[PDB]
Amino acid sequence: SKTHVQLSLPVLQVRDVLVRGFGDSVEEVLSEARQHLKDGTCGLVEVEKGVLPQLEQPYVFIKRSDARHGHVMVELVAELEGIQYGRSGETLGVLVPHVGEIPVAYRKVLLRK
Repeated sequence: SKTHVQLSLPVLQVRDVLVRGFGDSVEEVLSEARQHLKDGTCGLVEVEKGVLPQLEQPYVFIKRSDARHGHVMVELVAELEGIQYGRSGETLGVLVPHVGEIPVAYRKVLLRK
């Protein structure tokens, strides 16, 4: 019922990811990402060169939403064909479904719902 929720997200290496995106439209990927976040079945891939071309568009990014418990404040921004829906701060990673892959870290976030 809150505007923000504390979550700990598993950080996945891109080559381990089994389900490489959330859906087929900007609205769908945002909707599905929010549902997986709520259900604790959302992973995070940190963006490096070569990562994004190995995932499926539209992308869902988590981006830093301000500057000021390790739960960095973030919001969701989708991208399709180089157009972004939402404007925010720096990217912490790209969200993907988590289906039991072994992570390399956990990232604590305070997610704006």
